[PDB]
Amino acid sequence: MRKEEIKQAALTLFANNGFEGTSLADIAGVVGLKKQSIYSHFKDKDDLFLSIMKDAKSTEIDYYRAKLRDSDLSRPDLVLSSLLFGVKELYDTDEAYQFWLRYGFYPPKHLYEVVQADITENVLQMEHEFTDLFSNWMEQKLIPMQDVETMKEAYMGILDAVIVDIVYVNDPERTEKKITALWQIFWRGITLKALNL
Amino acid sequence: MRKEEIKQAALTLFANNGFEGTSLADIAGVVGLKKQSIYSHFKDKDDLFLSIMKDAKSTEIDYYRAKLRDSDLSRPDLVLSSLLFGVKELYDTDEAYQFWLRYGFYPPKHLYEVVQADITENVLQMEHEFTDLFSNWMEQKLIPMQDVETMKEAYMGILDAVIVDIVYVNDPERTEKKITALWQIFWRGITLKALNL
Repeated sequence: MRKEEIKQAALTLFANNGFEGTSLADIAGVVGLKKQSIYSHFKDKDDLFLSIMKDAKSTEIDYYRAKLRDSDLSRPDLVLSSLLFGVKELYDTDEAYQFWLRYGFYPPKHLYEVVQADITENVLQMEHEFTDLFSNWMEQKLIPMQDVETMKEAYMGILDAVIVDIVYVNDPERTEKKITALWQIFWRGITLKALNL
Repeated sequence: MRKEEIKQAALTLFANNGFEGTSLADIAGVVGLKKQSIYSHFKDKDDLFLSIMKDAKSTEIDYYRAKLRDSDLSRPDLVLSSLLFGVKELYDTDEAYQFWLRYGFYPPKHLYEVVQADITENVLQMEHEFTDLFSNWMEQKLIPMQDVETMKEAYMGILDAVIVDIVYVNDPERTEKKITALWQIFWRGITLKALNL
């Protein structure tokens, strides 16, 4: 559809040229239209940007949910390490996720509150998913009993460190080393064991 | 002096209003001057911005060095936790550090390379400081002998997670909780009684 062609053209231009650098005339020209036709489908440039942000929001949370629900939940070490490396692979391959992570670090100022609500909605969903999963793993005696909130806060903090690296550092070697080190120390801290035996 | 009065006024305005939001006429008006006086001391607005950035670079590395050299080095847990909580306290109380952290996440595009060089220089200095300090603590038997690069990567990663929280979350209770959780799991992972023997 034309609406989705407009969103795809805007996504590319926004992700590569920034918000202020991207005009509706630019977007319309990519799809072969005039500016007036974009208003047939979106209220203004803010609405177009926020419509793409809403799609990208779903991209992120659907990915986390697949990683935390569709994997082998008897292996917490694989589940949680796979999600850390996974966000790196999703950033490499999904243009909407790139858009999401990059604009999370610098949203248009007049849209900050709406973008913040999108991010917050996903963080709360992640917090609930981690809290329930970590509790189940402790009851199953797969990891030592310990404060669930601490484990969730530390894991989401390590996710933040990985996300900063992927967005600001263009070096897959430096990123792989950083994720591996964070994972190794985190998992030692959670399991209070140096290796499973 | 007038030059340091101009830099102080520009520091505040840049840190609170952004690069484009801040004009030389704005800066001059704060100090009771006209624009011509700013060019008596700076080549242009970029030069003024980068001069503040160079001062802020020194603010950061001097603080890290004080926390890692002037504390009780027989207590690694106090030294490293004090630096994690400390960056938060420095951001709350030092305008140059606020400027440094905020513009690190979004530098003026045409000044990206020079700002990146400032940040990179400090990161390399921190890497060397941690590598030497961590090795010394292991030789002194204050923490278990283990891979130093892993410990350095993990600690600098948790510093990154804390800095994201400090800049993007304006809730001191949430930030305190995040730092505490990251520190507790990191320290458990580093100090594992299973690492020994």
